[PDB]
Formats: sequence, structure tokens, C-alpha cells
Amino acid sequence: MLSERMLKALNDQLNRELYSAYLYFAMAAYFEDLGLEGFANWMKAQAEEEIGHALRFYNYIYDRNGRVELDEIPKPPKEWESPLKAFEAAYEHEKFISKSIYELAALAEEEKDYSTRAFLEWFINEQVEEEASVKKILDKLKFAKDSPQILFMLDKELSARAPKLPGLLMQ
Amino acid sequence: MLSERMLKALNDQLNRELYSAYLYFAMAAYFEDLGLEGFANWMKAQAEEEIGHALRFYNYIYDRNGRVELDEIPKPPKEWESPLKAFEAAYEHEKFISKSIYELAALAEEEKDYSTRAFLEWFINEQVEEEASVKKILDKLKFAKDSPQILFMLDKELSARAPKLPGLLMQG
Amino acid sequence: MLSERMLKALNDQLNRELYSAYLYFAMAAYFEDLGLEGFANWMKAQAEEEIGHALRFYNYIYDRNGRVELDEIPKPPKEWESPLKAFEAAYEHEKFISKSIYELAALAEEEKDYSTRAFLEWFINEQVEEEASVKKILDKLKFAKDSPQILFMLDKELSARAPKLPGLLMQG
Amino acid sequence: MLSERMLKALNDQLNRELYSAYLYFAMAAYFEDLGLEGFANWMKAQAEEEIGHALRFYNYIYDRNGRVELDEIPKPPKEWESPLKAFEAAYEHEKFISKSIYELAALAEEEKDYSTRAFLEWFINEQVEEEASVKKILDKLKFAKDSPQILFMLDKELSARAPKLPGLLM
Amino acid sequence: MLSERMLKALNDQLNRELYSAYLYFAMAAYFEDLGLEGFANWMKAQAEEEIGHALRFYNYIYDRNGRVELDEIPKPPKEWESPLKAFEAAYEHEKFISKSIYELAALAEEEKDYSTRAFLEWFINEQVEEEASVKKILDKLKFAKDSPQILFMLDKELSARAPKLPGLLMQG
Amino acid sequence: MLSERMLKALNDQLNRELYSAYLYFAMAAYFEDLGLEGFANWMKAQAEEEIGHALRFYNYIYDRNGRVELDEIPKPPKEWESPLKAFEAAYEHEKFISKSIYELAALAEEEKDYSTRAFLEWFINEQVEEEASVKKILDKLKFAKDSPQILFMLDKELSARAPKLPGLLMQG
Ligand SMILES: [Ag+]
Ligand SMILES: [Ag+]
Ligand SMILES: [Ag+]
Ligand SMILES: [Ag+]
Ligand SMILES: [Ag+]
Ligand SMILES: [Ag+]
Ligand SMILES: [Ag+]
Repeated sequence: MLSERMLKALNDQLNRELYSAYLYFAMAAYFEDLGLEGFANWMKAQAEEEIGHALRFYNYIYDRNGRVELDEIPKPPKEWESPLKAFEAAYEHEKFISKSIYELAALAEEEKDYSTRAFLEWFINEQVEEEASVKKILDKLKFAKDSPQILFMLDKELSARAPKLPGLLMQ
Repeated sequence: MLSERMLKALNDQLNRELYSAYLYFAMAAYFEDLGLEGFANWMKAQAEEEIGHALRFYNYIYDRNGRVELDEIPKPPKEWESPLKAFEAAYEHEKFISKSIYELAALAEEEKDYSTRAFLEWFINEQVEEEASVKKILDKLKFAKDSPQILFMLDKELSARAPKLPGLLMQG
Repeated sequence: MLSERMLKALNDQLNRELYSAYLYFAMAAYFEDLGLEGFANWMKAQAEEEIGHALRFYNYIYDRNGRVELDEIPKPPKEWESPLKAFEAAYEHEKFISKSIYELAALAEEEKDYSTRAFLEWFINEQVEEEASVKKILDKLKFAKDSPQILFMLDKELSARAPKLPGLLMQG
Repeated sequence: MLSERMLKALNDQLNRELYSAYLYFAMAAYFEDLGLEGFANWMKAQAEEEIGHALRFYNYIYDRNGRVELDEIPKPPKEWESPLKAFEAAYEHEKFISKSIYELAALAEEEKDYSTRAFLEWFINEQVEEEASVKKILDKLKFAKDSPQILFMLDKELSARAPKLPGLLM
Repeated sequence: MLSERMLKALNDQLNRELYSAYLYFAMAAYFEDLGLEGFANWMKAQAEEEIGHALRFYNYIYDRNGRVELDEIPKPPKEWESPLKAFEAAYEHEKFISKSIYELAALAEEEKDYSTRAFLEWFINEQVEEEASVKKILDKLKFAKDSPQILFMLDKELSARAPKLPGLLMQG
Repeated sequence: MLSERMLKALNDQLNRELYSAYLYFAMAAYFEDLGLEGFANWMKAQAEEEIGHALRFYNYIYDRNGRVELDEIPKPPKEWESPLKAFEAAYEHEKFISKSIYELAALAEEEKDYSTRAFLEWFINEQVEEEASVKKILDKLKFAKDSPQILFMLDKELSARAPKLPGLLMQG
């Protein structure tokens, strides 16, 4: 049974993963407006993964006989200056998620909660991949400062990643 | 292309659809606490359908040369007195979503926007199926007022419906 | 190689895992007497998992060039007041095993034995599922205290899980 | 119904079959220490067969409307002098189990319990094969007194028999 | 991103893993000279594994926005007194590698670098297999001190493991 | 059997082929830092071929009743000014390897060792492909002087060549 402090910290991170989903959905909207479908689809697919992360906290909380409480999801930013500046904000946010993960692991070790600490190990390993994934595209946008030719080709490469949910629901 | 008023109304329903998902995810949390996994999974699967609806508004807006602006999703209720009262609030919310769809349809007809009127036609037919889906279970919960035996057998029946996203994501 | 104290702690937990199997085989005997074959077969299948847990400690010890010493397995309780009380005792024992896994993890971190700490990681994660598995059925038995109808339906649901060994040995 | 005397006699043999499983799990630990992996796996596979035998007594007791009571399982020996002495102890144990099966068959015929007697027939036939299986390897260990070469080749021969349970759970 | 001390430490282990590969390649040459083709091929297959372990460090460094710097690889021992002594030096080196992995794990915990600590968990679990794999054969060589008959039979048993790279490159 | 002077020259080339692998693994690290994953993967695949060349010398030496002695592998360069200058160094090194192959062939003809001369015939033909493979890409980098657009498109062309070892080793 989780301590009152730990249950709150897991519930807060559940909200953070859900906001991460919403931020990337907001970024998808921004890229769609610029007519960049590849970047937009990539962001929708990334947003779906963040929903999965939230469900993992949901599942673990109930595995430890806890109770999930959903807080509000704040309004995300509407616009960014350039596709480059959107990924810089995406990378800064990924480091924010990792930092909140580290503080969860540090809290679990301080309370001697081995179950939560072992559970968080999935996300520590996961955030390494996601930070590297976002950084890889960020550096390619630094590589094409005043080049619309490369940004066009980047859009085609990222179009390979698409959201998996859309084609499974009603129609 | 869309008027300033129509774009605002479409963006607001996009926000209303995303809240529906979050409200059903809150009900999923409520049923999970009671140890009712069947109801909980049914709600998660329903929440996914609402995200699908929000994506349909997202898609239409950009098809009409508009712009999507995401508003905040408000905090949903944590608890309900009973599973019966939980579905009563869900059916009440389904009528609220249906009502806001009608108001969009009226606004489209008033502005003579035939494209937006034809688009909303899918949701008018969809909401008939969703209202009846929630009402069907509601009546079955009314049918089992002081009977946990039926509530247990109802849980098994709704466990046939499951969320489709969890099994496809990054996994471990 | 392992320290004298660490080897003793791994040998002790190996004995605990074997007793867990023996306790659930005793619970299987309890439920079988009441005619609850589904509960009985669930406990038998659970007992086999605990024997599997014991063999994982066995295998690790010899991977670290240690030696397994088998201690006696004590007599388990014969009877319980109810199917509910039997699962209350099971969940209490599942917290007992989890605690001794934590104490082993703390001992590995104290003796900076990174290999044993990494080995115990499997059991920390495994015990989260085990506790949630037992607690789930415990809550369902609280759900039907004066209801023999649901106890009958719960017995059929647990009969889906069966032991895997019996069909593989000498047949007759 | 089973007689009060017969029920305790079936519960005690159920406990003996569980100790048999625990004794071969102890011998497996001894062979694993010597680096004889084939001997260890053979013993683990034999240990599973004894659990199967214990379940057979479990199933029979409940078929006759009886009640199973589980007693404690005593601590088995940790070490033996040689692989030969380990099998000499195992063969002595198989004769001990066979004898306790005979006394159950003698008790069944005395009380005119034809049901228990007919049930024990499977175990009389099983122990003939069990004793011959252990004795066969024992004689081969006598055949290789001061020969590590043949002990190495015997290890590979017994590695063909492996425990069936481990690969099925989690 | 990695600290200056952590980056240097990860680069060092990358070099240690590459030397391990070069050491087992040197042992392969030693066993090839004695005409023990099974032992030699076992060592070649083990050498490839260590290269893969070096690539796993390489991949992690660039994932954490770091830079890989490749230092020189020292000359390995040419000869050993016996196959028993050759595996004794191998099992000793396995304890050296496991040791340096612990130092990295102790470093990560001191910096609170959870990412590197979580990354190193794979190598801790891997080295348990590695040590047990080498020790198993070492004990079989202790088991056959003055017996060329068992050394011949061991050579055939280890010939089952063969290097995987050769049959994939440019041929002729 | 081989002469002392020939055996040293074969062992020296075996060291050169292993450095060729270590140099290209250093180039792969340089390209990976720039984010050019295709170039990096091309080099890793090329390094594996050099290890394969080294094993051909290893195999031949023992076929002639010789003894392989592994020397130290020196530290390779960390950086290059540009991808263009990186391939200019690679092509210069390829001519260096070919020259040492020519000198080995001249030594075999002078000593009247037909077996080594026949063995080296494979490497004379192999180096023709190797030089032409590097020169082809070098000229294309000369072609993309002030163009990041062509460098991006070259990266994709070379991403088709990938290392074969990583997907066969111990995994997790
Ligand atoms: Ag729908
Ligand atoms: Ag993920
Ligand atoms: Ag398990
Ligand atoms: Ag049998
Ligand atoms: Ag032989
Ligand atoms: Ag080649
Ligand atoms: Ag490995």
C-alpha cells in the first residue's frame, strides 16, 4: 500500500504524461498548419505513446491498491517561431519529464519503496530513447537553417511514423 | 472557407470530445476502484472512441483551410454514489454532447455552410448509437438495484469490450 | 562469489518459496474439501509458480558459484474459517514474502552486491503482480459474504487456471 | 468411507512422496555443486515424478470422501561422499518407499479395503521401474570406481532427462 | 547529458570490452596452436560477443548526446601453460570486467545519473551469465588434470559454438 | 612451412587489417557525432570486412603450420575537418594497405614461397574493389562542395549498407 505522498507523486506524473500527449497533439496542429503532414503524423504517433505511459501509471497505482485521481490538463502553447523552435521546446520538455521521473525514483529510494522504484525503471530506460529520438530530429533542423529543400525531405522521412489508433475506431 | 464564428464552434466541440474521453477515463478509474474491471475496460474503450471523434474535428478543420486551437481540459468528477449513478451522469453527458452537436448543425444551416452541415451528419447518427449504448446499460443497472449477482454478471458481459491502444504502443 | 551471510539469505528465501508452494497446496486441500474445485486448481497452479520461484533462487546460487542447502519445510495450517479468511491469510503471506524480498534487496545494497540486487529485481516486479492477483480475488470474496451464488460463479472463473505438471508425468 | 486408520496411512505416504521429491532435489543440489549438470537434471526430473506421485494420493483421498492433512517435510542430507554413495542412498530410499507401499497394501487387505488396494497397484508397478532405474545407474557408478572419464560420459547420458516444469511457468 | 567524469568512464569500459575481445582472440590463437579447434572456435565466438558489448556502450553514449573516443588496445598475452591455466586467466578477467561494471554503477549512483545506472543493469545481469559460462568449463578442466581423453571430448562439445561473422562477409 | 621473415610479415599485415577495422570504427564514431547515421553504418559494415580480412591471415598462418602473434592496436585519429577529408584519409589508408600487400607479394616471390603468393592473390583483387569503393564516394563528396542537400542524400544512399554482427549477438 502506497504512502499518501507517493500516491500523489504517481498521480501527478500520470497528469504530466497526459499533458505530454496534449502538448504533442498541439505540436501536431502547428505542423499541420504549415502543411507538414509528416511532422504532424509523427507528433500524433508520439502523443499516443504518452497516453500509453499514463495508462502504465494508472495500472500500477491500482496494482498497489491505490486510487487514481485525474487533475485538469492545462492549455498547451498554440504557436512556435519555427519547426526548429518547436523541437527545441519538445526536447526541453522531454528533459522536464525525465527530471520529474528522477525525483520520483529519489523519493522511492528515500521511502524504501522498492516496488515503485522497480516500476520506474521502465520509464528511466524509456526516456533515454525518447530524448535521443527528439534530439536526432532537432539536430537535423539545425542542419537545415535556411533550406526548405531539406525540410521537405525530412517531412517525407517522418511520414513513415503514423498514429495507430485512427484506423481502429468507429469507421 | 470557415467563418470566424464557425471555426470557434468547431474548436470548442473538439475540446468537448476530448473532455468526454477524460470523463470516461475518470469513470474507468471509479469502476477500477470498485474492482469492476469489465465496466472499467468498457469505459477505456469508450474514451478511445471520443479521442477518435476529436481527431475527426481536427481533420475537418484543416480540410477547410482552418486552424486548430486546443483549450484546457477541465478536471472531471472523481467519485459517484453507485455504478447506477455513474451511468446516469454518463447518459446525461451524452445528451449534453448531442445537444451541442444540434447547436453546431443549426449554426451551419444559419450561415448556409453546407460543408460543415454535411460533416456534422456523421456525428448526429453516431450520437444516436452512443446514447442508446449508455441507456441500455443504465436500464440494466436500474434492473439490478439491490442485486450484486447481476452486477457481477454485468461486469463479465462488458469485459468483452476492451481498449485497443494499450497492446500496440511501446512495450515492456 | 557470494558472502557467507548472502548465501544464507538466498538459501532461506529458497526455503520460503518452497513453503509458499506448500501453503498453497494446503489451501488447495482446504478448498477441495468444500467441493470448490476451481479455487483448488487455482491454488495448485499457484503452488507450481512458487516451486518455479524456488528454482530461480537455486539456479542463481550455482551461477554465483555458491551452494544450496535445503532446510526443513514446516507444517502449514490445515483449516480456515471461510474461503474469504483463507484468502486474507494468503494476502497476509504475500506481504510477508514481499517484505523478505525487500530485506534481501536492502542486504544486497548494504553489501554492495550489484549482481544479487539485479537478480532480485525480477522478484520485486513479480511480487507486485502476485499481490494484485490475490487482492483481486480477496475483494471479490468480500463482495459475496452471504451470497453462495457468486461463490459458485467465482469458482467457475478460477477453474480456467489449472496446474501444468500433472499431465506431463507418468500416466495411468 | 475410508477408515480412520487408513486415512492417516494415505496422508503419511503422501508426505513420504513429498520428502522423496525433496530428497532428490537435495541430491540434485549435490551433483550441481560437483559440476555434474546431467546428474543434477536427472534428479530434478525424478523430483517432479515424486510430486506427481504425491498428487495421486491427494486425488485418491478426495475421491473416497476423505481429507488431506499436510505434515512437515523433514530436512534432507546435504552431502554424500561420492556420486556412487549418493545413488546407494537413493537406492536404499527406493527400497524404503517400496516397503511402505507394501505395508499400505497389507493394511488394505486386512481391512478388506479393495478400493485402496486397487489404487496402490499402480504404485507397486511404478516402484519396480523406479528401483530398476536407480540401480542401473548405481551399477554403472560401481563400474567406474576410479574413472572420471566414464563419469564424464555418464553425465552426458543422463542429461537427456530434464525437468519439464521450469519452461512452463512465467 | 553525461558529466565529464561519466563520459570518460563509459569510454574506458568500451575500450575494456574491445580488449576483452582481443584477449579471447589471443586465446583462440593459443588453442589453435595446440590443435584444439573446438576451444579456438568457442573463443572466437566469445570474442564477437565482447565486440557487441562495446557497440552497446557506443550506442548509449550517442543516445546521451556524448562523444566516443577510441583509445589504443594493448598487446594481449601470447601463451599459457595449459588450457586449464588459459581458462583461469579468462575467468580472472571476467571478474575484472564485472568489477569495473560495479565501479561504473557506483559512479552513476553517486552522481544520481539514473539513466546510466539503468543502462548498466543489462551488463550486470549479462556478466553473471558470462562468469558462470567460463567457470563451468574451468571446472571441467580441473576435472581433467592428467586426462587427454576428456580434453578431446571437451573439444568436441565446445565446437558446437562457432563464430557468426565469417560466413557473412565477402567470400572467395 | 613458413620462414621466420615471412611469418613476421604475415602477422604484421594481420595487425594492419585489425587497425583498418579500428580506424573505420573511429571514422564511424566521427560521422555519428555529425548525425550522419548512413555514413556511420557504412563504416561499421566496412570495419567488419577488415576483421574478416584479418581472420583470413589468421587461418592461412595455421594452415602453413605457423603461429599467430597479436601485436598492440595503436590509437586511431579522433577527428577530421570534414566528411570529405575523412574519406581522403580513408583512401590514403587504402593505398597504404595495398602497398603493404604488394610488398608481401614481392617478398613471397623473392623467397620463392608460391603458397603465400597464391594466398595474397585474393587480397590484390580485394583491394581493387576496396579502393574503387572508397574513391567512388570520395569523388561524390568532392561533388557536394558547398551543398548540405547532397550530403543528406548521400547519407541515405549509404544507409543501405549496414553492420551484420549486432543482430546476431546476445540481445536485450
Ligand atoms: Ag465513434
Ligand atoms: Ag513509450
Ligand atoms: Ag511467478
Ligand atoms: Ag512416476
Ligand atoms: Ag569417450
Ligand atoms: Ag573484403
Ligand atoms: Ag553478451
